[PDB]
Amino acid sequence: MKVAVLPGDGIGPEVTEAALKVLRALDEAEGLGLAYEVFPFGGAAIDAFGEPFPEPTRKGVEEAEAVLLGSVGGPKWDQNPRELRPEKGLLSIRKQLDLFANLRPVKVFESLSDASPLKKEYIDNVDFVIVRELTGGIYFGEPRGMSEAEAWNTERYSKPEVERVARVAFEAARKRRKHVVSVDKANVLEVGEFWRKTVEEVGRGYPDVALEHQYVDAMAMHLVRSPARFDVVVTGNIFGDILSDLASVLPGSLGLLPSASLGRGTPVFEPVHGSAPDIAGKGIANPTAAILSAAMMLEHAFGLVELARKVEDAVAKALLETPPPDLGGSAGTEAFTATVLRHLA
Amino acid sequence: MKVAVLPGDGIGPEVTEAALKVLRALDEAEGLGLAYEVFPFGGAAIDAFGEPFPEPTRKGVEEAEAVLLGSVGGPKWDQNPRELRPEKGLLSIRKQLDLFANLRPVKVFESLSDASPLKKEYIDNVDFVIVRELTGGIYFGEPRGMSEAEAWNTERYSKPEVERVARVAFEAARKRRKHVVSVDKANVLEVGEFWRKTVEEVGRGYPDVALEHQYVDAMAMHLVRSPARFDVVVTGNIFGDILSDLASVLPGSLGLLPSASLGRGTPVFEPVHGSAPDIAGKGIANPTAAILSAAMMLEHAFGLVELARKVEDAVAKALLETPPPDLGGSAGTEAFTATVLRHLA
Repeated sequence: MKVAVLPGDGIGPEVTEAALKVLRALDEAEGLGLAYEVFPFGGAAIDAFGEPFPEPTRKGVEEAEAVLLGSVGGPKWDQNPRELRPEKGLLSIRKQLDLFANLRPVKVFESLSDASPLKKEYIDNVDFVIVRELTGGIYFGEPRGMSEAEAWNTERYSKPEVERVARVAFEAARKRRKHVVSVDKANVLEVGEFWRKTVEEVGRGYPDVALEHQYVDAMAMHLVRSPARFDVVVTGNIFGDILSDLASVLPGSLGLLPSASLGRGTPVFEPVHGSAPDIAGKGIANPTAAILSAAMMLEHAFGLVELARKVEDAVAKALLETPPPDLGGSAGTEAFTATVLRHLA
Repeated sequence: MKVAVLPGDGIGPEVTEAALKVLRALDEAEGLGLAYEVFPFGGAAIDAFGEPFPEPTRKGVEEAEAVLLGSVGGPKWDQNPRELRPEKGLLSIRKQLDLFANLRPVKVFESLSDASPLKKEYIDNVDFVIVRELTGGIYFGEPRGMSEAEAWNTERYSKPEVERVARVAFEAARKRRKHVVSVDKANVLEVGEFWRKTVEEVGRGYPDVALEHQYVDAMAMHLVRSPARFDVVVTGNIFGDILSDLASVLPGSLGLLPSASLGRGTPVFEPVHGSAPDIAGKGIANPTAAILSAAMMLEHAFGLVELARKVEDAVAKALLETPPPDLGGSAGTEAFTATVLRHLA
C-alpha cells in the first residue's frame, strides 16, 4: 500500500499524523504493507521550494498508489501572485492526476444527532455519497462571455464525460448499499436528457446495482425531507456543488467530513476543512475527517471495503465516547486517535 | 378593486370562494370597492368551451386589476393533445399578461413549528420572499441541442431581463423588512458577474432598502441553517426554481403556501398546490394558501400592505385555533374561513 502523504499547512501536520497512526495500527495488525513518504505541498512548499507543488511532489503523487492530503492555506501567502499561493497547487495535483469525480459522503453519526438542524427522525440513518462530476459543465464549458448588454455561459457534456462519472458511481455503489440515484433537469434541459439516457446505458453493465433518476429541484427537497433514502447520488458539476454544500449541513457539528478526487491517475483523499492556523500546534484539532479520508483510501484506492467500515465504526464509537473540544467534549487529537485505535483492536 | 376570479378545477371552486369571503368581509368593512367576475379556466373550460383559456377569459384577465386563480388539472384531460390540457392555459395567461417574476413566500407559522423538519430554533421567525426571474435563463436560452456525442444549453441574461426582476425585488422589499439578498454564481460564471453588477446598479435607485449578494451554493446552506436571516431573495430562473423548492420544506405541513406572477400586465395570484380532485366537494380543503394569495393581491396588486398583514395574522391565529384536517385538526374550509373572519373584526 504505497501512499504519498502531503500534510500541507496549518493543522494538516497534526491531523494527517492522526490518520497515519490509524493506518499503521491496521497495517501492523493486518499486514497491509504500508509504505508511505511525506512530500512538501502548500504554503510550506511555497516557503521552501518557491512554488506550491514542487517536482519532488509532482513525482511523489505520480508514483504512489494513493495521496493522503491534509490542508493548505494560510493568509501569509494571499498577498503574492497567483501560481504561488497555496491553492493553485490544489488544481495542479487535480490536473496532473486526471481526477474527474469528487466523492463527498455524509453520515450523521447517531451520537451527534442533536447537533443537526433537522429533527432527529429526519437524520436517522443518513449515509450517502454524492459523486460530483468535476471537470465539465458550465464552469468550464464554452462559449461564455459578458457585454454591456448581456452575459452567457454554456453547460455542455459529451457522452465520455458522462460515462466516466457514472461508472465511478456504480462501482462506488457496489461497495456500500448498491443503489445509484442520478440527478438532472431532464424535463426542461437537453443536457439533462442526454445525461439521463447515457447514465441509463452505462447502468446496463452494472446489473447488481439499482438505478433511479431525480430532478435537481426535487433532490434538493429530499435531502432535507428524507435524506436516508440515498446511498450513492451522481450528478454534474454545478448541481453537485450546490447539492454537496446543502448535504453538508445535515451532520450539523461540522468539520467531520471527508473528500476524495478519483480518476485516471492517483486518487487524492483529503478532509473537507481548511488549514485552521488558529489552532495549529495546540493538540485540539479534530482528526475525524482526516481519519475518515484514510478510510476512503482504503475503500477506493485499495479495495478494502471491510477495513474502511471498521475505521468508520471506530471513529463512530470514539465520537460517542470522547467528543473533541469542537463538539462540547475535551479530547484532543491524540486522546481521540487513541480511543479510535482502542476500538480497532 | 377589480378582480377577475378564475376558480379552475377540483378544489379551486371551494378554496377560491373561501378567499373571496375574506375579501368581501374586508371590502364591506373598509370600503375597498371590490368588483369581481368569475371566468371559465382550466379543465372546466376545456369541457365547456373546448380550450383551457377561452377568449372571454383572455379578455377578463386582460381588463381586470388582479386575477385570483385557483387550480387547474385533472386526469380526465391528460389523454388529449397539448394545447387542450389544463396546464397549457397556465402558460398562456403567463404569456399574455407579460409576467416575468414569481414571488414565493415562506413563513413558518409559530403554531405549526413541530411539523417542520428543522428543529424549532432554526425555523423561528422565518419570513422571506424568493422572487424568481421567470422567463429567461437556461430553460429558454439558446443555443441548445443534443447529438449522439454531446448536449448543450446556454444560460443567457441581458441587462433588461435582470433589471426587471431586481426592481420587483426592491419594491417588493419596501413593503416588508427592507433587505434584498441577490443570489448568483459570480465567482465562477460571468452570467453571474453580470447579474451581480446590474442588481447593484439598480440598487442605487432604492436607497432605503439594503442589498447583499450570495452564491447559490451558500444560500442553499443558509436556507436550512439560518433561514430567518432573509426578507426578500432575488435570483434567476433555475436557481430560483431549485431554491424555492428547497425553501418549501421549511414549513413542513405543506400546502399552506401562496404564489404571485408579476410583470407588465395584470398580476396573477394562486395557491401553490393542485386541483386535489380527491377531496373536491367535501368541505375539507385547506384554504390557507388561497386566503394567503388574496392577501398577496392586496399587497402587490392594490398596495394594501397594512391589510395584507391583517389577513396573514388572522390566518396565523386561525391555524393556531382550528387547524384543518390536514394538520391534525378537524376544521373544514368553512369553519376555518370562519375563525379567520372572526379575527378580521
